Amino acid sequence: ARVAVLISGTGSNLQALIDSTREPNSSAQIDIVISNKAAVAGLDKAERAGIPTRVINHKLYKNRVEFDSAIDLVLEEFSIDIVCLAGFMRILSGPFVQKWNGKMLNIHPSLLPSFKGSNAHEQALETGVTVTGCTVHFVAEDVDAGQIILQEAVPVKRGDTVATLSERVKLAEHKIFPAALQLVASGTVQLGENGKICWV
Ligand SMILES: Nc1nc2sc(CCCc3ccc(C(=O)N[C@@H](CCC(=O)O)C(=O)O)s3)cc2c(=O)[nH]1
Ligand SMILES: NCC(=O)N[C@@H]1O[C@H](COP(=O)([O-])[O-])[C@@H](O)[C@H]1O
Ligand code: NA
Repeated sequence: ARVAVLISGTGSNLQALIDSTREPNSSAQIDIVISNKAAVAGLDKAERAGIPTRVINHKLYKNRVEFDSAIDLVLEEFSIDIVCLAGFMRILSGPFVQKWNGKMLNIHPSLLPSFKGSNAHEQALETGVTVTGCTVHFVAEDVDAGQIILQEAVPVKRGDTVATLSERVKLAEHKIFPAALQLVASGTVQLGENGKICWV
């Protein structure tokens, strides 16, 4: 499966995905890396990897659909099969999500359905859980409520902050995201006709 990875920042999940898709048995190949922000470090991790990069600045675009349409165009150009949102911090338009229904994965740093949205760690700390984690799911139209592919639990330690909790969670992210991609690329997992997640 040809895979595109969209980023907005450091790219540690990108780097974990790169590492795993270079494995002999990997059913995925990363063919393009797209970032909506320039001079972000994921772009360099990808350039060091030999992977093409494109920056699509969501500012030059009047509306969202014109912006996503810009991305779609690149996906088509690279004959992409699977889209991986790895720290991509834009919300995708309905038609874009519908078009890539069943083919777009997202990594979120909570145990969904807990702590949706952009500050999951702050929410987890504010709430006082002693267990959090991360979730790889299919992107559906309503955010962080598509079909769940993998989750891993991560303990919250006394005195944790966003810095230390997110450090510990990212170690889980870098495991279940490559695994989730491999499940979907190998055809072992798919969105079923019934909309829930289908194992094979
Ligand atoms: N349809 C759809 N689009 C998706 S995109 C992502 C990737 C998950 C990332 C995010 C989660 C919440 C965010 C948010 O509230 N974002 C603001 C802030 C903008 C910024 O620049 O930080 C905004 O974009 O307006 S972003 C997942 C999903 C999804 O499940 N369904
Ligand atoms: N709502 C989505 C979200 O919060 N995404 C989060 O951004 C980070 C990106 O790190 P990286 O750029 O080093 O992969 C990850 O921790 C991921 O869970
Ligand atoms: Na998310």
